[PDB]
Amino acid sequence: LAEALHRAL
Repeated sequence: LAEALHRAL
């Protein structure tokens, strides 16, 4: 999830 959020942002 941390990574998914990095990408999203």
